[PDB]
Amino acid sequence: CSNLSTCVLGKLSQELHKLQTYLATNTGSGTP
Repeated sequence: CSNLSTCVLGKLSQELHKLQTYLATNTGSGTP
């Protein structure tokens, strides 16, 4: 990672990806 800010932005991207995965999983299998 280039700096502390981009390292945090990378981690936040992975946290955002986790919530997106949760939404997709819950709609595709977690509820139906």
